[PDB]
Amino acid sequence: GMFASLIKRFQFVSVLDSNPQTKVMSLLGTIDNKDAIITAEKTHFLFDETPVLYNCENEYSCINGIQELKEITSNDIYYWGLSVIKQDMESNPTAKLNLIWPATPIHIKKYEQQNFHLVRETPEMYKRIVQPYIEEMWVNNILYEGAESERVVYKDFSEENKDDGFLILPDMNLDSLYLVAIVYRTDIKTIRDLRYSDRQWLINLNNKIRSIVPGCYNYAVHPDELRILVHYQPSYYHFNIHIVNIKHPGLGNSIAAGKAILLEDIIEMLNYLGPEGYMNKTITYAIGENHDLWKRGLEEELTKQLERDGIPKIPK
Amino acid sequence: MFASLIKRFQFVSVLDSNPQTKVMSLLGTIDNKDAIITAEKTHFLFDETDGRSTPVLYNCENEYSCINGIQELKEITSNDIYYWGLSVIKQDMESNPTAKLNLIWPATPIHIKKYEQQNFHLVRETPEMYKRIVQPYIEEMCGRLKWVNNILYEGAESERVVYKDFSEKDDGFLILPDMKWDGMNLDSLYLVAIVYRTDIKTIRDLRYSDRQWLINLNNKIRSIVPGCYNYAVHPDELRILVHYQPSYYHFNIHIVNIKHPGLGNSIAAGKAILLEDIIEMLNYLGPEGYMNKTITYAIGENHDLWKRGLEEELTKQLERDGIPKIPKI
Ligand SMILES: C[n+]1cn([C@@H]2O[C@H](COP(=O)(O)OP(=O)(O)O)[C@@H](O)[C@H]2O)c2nc(N)[nH]c(=O)c21
Ligand SMILES: [Cl-]
Repeated sequence: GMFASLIKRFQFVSVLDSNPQTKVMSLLGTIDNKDAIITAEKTHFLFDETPVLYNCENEYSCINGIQELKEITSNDIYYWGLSVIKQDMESNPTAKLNLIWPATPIHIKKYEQQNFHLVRETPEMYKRIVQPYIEEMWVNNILYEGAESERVVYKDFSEENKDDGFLILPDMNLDSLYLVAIVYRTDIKTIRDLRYSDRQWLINLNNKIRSIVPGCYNYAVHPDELRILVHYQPSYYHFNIHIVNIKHPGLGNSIAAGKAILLEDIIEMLNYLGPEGYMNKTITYAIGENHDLWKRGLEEELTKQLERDGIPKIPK
Repeated sequence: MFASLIKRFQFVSVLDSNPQTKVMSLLGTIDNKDAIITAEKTHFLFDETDGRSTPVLYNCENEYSCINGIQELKEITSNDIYYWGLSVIKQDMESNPTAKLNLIWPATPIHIKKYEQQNFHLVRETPEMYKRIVQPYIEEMCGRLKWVNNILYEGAESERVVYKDFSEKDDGFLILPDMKWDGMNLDSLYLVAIVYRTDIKTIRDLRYSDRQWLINLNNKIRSIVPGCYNYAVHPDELRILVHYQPSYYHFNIHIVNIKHPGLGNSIAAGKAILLEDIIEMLNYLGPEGYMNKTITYAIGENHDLWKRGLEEELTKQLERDGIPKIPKI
């Protein structure tokens, strides 16, 4: 058919994304010299037509379709291996497969996933490389011009909170609750600007978030079921706090050590860093290759750090 | 042994199902003793394709790579520039297995509680809470570590060990594939470094005086692991971390391809802490190190520590923070 025929003509150019968490792979290519994107995703296991009430009686349900097993290794009560399972177009297909063609630049930009590098960012690196970049720098539309006011979940209005206040809105199933609190202060561009003197304010924000969010969802999510965190590097240089259901099943990098830092941890660390706060911290995090800071000095500094630590690397 | 045990598995119930990650856990029995099987679909594959050879990264020439193994396609529907369908792909034990399986047997109640679906709670654990609630539990828990000692002293998984640094003691460690890793796809590379010293049960036991030792472990790991895989992964592409609470009370360091977004909490803030961060934080805590820290983390409601005092203490913390009690109605 049409679909099969188009897939057969697909000429591979490059891999856009490979995600071992979700078992998704996206490929850039061409069909009739026009750009094309194929996305493939492994199917989930099947259950008989909570998860604790599912069943495994039917032919293709659960692990019933195993044709072949092979051990990797074992130890005491733990055994693990690999399996081949019977596939079938109607009852147990192997993967979902989508095609975008002709694909536009916007589609390609959407599906390309960048590579990351662990950097160790010292105070001096921040001052020399990062700080000047931040200064050279839609949030304001939301804060001061009413943009997306229909979507806002909570907003401070009183004169007392003109500076220390904030608003909360969703990020663009209750398990997948994901909100962002954007503060009214304009002098905090990243966690680097948090001083010891800001600690009580952060504690107050943490307490407000947990006092308010549950009531917005009729106490269907509890205050202790919110993973409240910030990012470094953040996606935008105006301080903001991510509020995520602790059970959110969707997420990978956005909640990962190396990117996300718990608000409670920010708070606790400010007891020890002295007056200038996170200005004094050496922060190890994952920086993306597409980020402007990579070529502005982080790459060069990482190679020097590896040399100092006596770590083997491939040269430039 | 493995195959034989899987074949005898009698299903009892589904413990958990995650369609995002394509992971499923099943409770059952083998010889009328409890057993847990966890299954995870494999990821897609790519080519395994001075006088040094660079690995050809993300290519699709080979038989089983990318979408070359498609035997059958079926369109669901299509519209405008979009086509949506399904595929059947050729499976093969050696070159394209369908799913990784883990088996725990005989499984203990602790294992079952761990894998059952449960609520999770962000807890704030103060030094006093550690001393009163957690520390006594650790002492009881230290049978459960039989697998660690098997690797260290009885040759278990010796064939897979990638690095071993041991003179006959307390300074050394070894590195091998973590039970999580299917051993085939480098995007999900996941290794565990197990230390030989036994006096460190968790990060709580790390003092300021342990800092240089941790720096040395970090350096060795990054100096060794990449060369084991022909630099298909670089030293700066390893997310190296520890867990609190860990499942097992023996200091273990998790080494994960940075490209792996992570199953459940294995790399998540609230569970995972970067080794570099452990190292850096020791500069600011006292001599007693993480014993002085208030540590906030995610714990499951079935964990033994929940009813042993963390639940009661979390309620009191919420009151002190002026967080409202949930109305009964
Ligand atoms: C019993 N066992 C557990 N692991 C891994 O050891 C690490 C233990 O680290 P942990 O943080 O205590 O466990 P958790 O992530 O479940 O909380 C985990 O990544 C397990 O996947 C294991 N890895 C190997 N190679 N062999 C084993 O017998 C074994
Ligand atoms: Cl068709």
